[PDB]
Amino acid sequence: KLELRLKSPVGAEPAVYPWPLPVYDKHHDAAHEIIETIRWVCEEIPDLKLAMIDYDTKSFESMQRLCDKYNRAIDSIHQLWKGTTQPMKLNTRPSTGLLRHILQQVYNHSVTDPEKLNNYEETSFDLVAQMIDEIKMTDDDLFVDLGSGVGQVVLQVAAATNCKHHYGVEKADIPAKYAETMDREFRKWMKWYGKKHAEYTLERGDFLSEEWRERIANTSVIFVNNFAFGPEVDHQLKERFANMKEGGRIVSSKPFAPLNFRINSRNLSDIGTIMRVVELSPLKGSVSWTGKPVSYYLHTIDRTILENYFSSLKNPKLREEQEAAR
Ligand SMILES: CC(C)(C)c1ccc(NC(=O)NCCCNC[C@H]2O[C@@H](n3cc(Br)c4c(N)ncnc43)[C@H](O)[C@@H]2O)cc1
Repeated sequence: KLELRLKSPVGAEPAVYPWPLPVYDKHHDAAHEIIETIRWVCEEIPDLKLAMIDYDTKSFESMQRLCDKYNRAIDSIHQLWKGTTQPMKLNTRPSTGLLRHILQQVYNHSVTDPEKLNNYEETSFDLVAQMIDEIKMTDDDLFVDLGSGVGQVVLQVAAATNCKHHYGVEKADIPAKYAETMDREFRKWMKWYGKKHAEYTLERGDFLSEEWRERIANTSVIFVNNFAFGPEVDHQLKERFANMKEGGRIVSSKPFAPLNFRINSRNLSDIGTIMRVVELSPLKGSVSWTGKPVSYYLHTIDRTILENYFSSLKNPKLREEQEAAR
């Protein structure tokens, strides 16, 4: 019963892999997960990087010597920390690079049968990462991913921000089931690397439900991957966003209002009367399954647009101009 073990850099239980090393899917396997874990612990601790592809992933002896050599170096770093050298700060957030590794790792150990999940169908990782940098978030914020799937986006944002809470809501059974495991695997692996995350919850639910009406209303940052949603769903979401508070934000893959919205007597009731909508800077090189470069849209709840329209109706000069155009 042959095995490979990697020690945690902060003394959690070791990662143990059987030999021969499992394959996770067409592009991922345990051997590369091991190599990349070592790579990433080395980025996490430069003394280790100091001490550390001429390796044969199909040879037990070659892979055992890699793991033994990492494990020795870890022991020696733990000794160094007992001395005068300061240990690695705990309670930090993972870098974007490490987080990407962690999420792949969590996925590798959580979604055993990809196929079961495919029948409900991560360049998104980079897009979300850009959004985390642009959309400033604080501990006043509540975050939701509407239609969260197996939960990856919620995990990523929770690892990276100070929002008071992060939620994902998913209706379908397969993805909700896998999210429970993703959650367990995520907490285990974040502990393994010694890294912190903000609070989060993954839930089974319908975000168009009556419970979610009030919850949407109290959320300050919503992400929603709506490009492929149909008009009735989008229409129903527009109605839930109408109760959001001023400064609330929605980031989506298809805008919920025209980018050039001109308020007038016929469109007074439209969601565009209460939000600024902008097309966000796209990430060079990122392209959708449609071939085009990706785009995403930021909506900010701003009721001063509506206020100014009403004020303008009181001004006979402005009222005439408006009336003459339309
Ligand atoms: C814009 C940026 C780039 C920032 C951005 C990038 C990514 C994200 N977020 C994600 O990709 N999340 C995971 C994949 C999308 N989820 C599809 C899931 O929706 C579920 N769903 C549908 C209804 Br309709 C639905 C519902 N009514 N109630 C609950 N779940 C629902 C459906 O069962 C699928 O499992 C958000 C923003």
